[PDB]
Amino acid sequence: FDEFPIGDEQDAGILTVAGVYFQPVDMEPAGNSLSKNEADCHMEADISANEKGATLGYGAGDFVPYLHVKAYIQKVGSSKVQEVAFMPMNASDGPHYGANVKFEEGLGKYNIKFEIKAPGNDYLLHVDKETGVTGRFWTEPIVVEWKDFEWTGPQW
Amino acid sequence: GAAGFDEFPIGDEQDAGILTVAGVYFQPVDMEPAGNSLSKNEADCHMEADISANEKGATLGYGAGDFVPYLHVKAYIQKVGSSKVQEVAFMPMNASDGPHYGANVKFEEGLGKYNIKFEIKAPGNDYLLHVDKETGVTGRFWTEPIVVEWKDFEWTGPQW
Ligand SMILES: [Cu+2]
Ligand SMILES: [Cu+2]
Ligand SMILES: [Fe+3]
Ligand SMILES: [Fe+3]
Repeated sequence: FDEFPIGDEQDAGILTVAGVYFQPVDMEPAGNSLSKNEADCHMEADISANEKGATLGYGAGDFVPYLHVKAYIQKVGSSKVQEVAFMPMNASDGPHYGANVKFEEGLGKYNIKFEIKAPGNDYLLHVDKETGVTGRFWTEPIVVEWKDFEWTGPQW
Repeated sequence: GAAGFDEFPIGDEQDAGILTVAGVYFQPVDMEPAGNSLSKNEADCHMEADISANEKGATLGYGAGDFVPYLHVKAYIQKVGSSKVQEVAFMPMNASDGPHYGANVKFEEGLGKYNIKFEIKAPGNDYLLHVDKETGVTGRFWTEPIVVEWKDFEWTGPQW
């Protein structure tokens, strides 16, 4: 299927973060986000480990699961910020974090932020010298932003 | 195996549905956060489920050989000829060889021949699938827990 980039890929710490969008989708189970006909698009964070990910045990290019991802969407010039939790899921092209999204201020230019929290107590690290890793997860969320995304309506 | 330390197989690697399941064990480890399993000095070994997608995994969007996250894994440890069952919840975690499900384990029944079962529950509400025709997948998660069994695992103490 056809994917449209929100911006250029961005590296942040051990992560490579891409944002794309395309037509809204049907999810099973439904999750938190709007149903397909209630939404403008599907939005996704493709989050993989870059070369620095080996400090935490990740292979380069691998998906990084158990993160907590949400998008902050703000029309440029506006005070209102829309927040959308993303969920981990598979499409036909593989795992990603995503949600169906309705742009609540309609057509126009937006600032799009992906807030990426580390796993927390869900996920452990081996830290012994024999089997463990010396990298560590980040305390405050990684925030990746694209500044002048133009929502121009259904391009599909 | 792991390029940076010594893993020992529990038995043959098995296929079950879209999953390729391998069981290994090695010296007990330190985890951060500590999680629910025993501390390094109190345990016999670390026990790990290596769960990846086989070729059938593409029906769910997985790439072949990719780690399968968000599963709920627990181990049932039963000495052959005994009625007592030890149950060990695994947690997701990273070692130097990457993500896996594991726990430190102390074999409560001592050295001997054990039946080892890994029961693997699907993600449920923790992982979604696209099911529309344009972007979605054709397969669905299993509803009944997958069970991978090794009937003659010999625990003979540390191998390290
Ligand atoms: Cu999605
Ligand atoms: Cu482990
Ligand atoms: Fe995608
Ligand atoms: Fe391993």
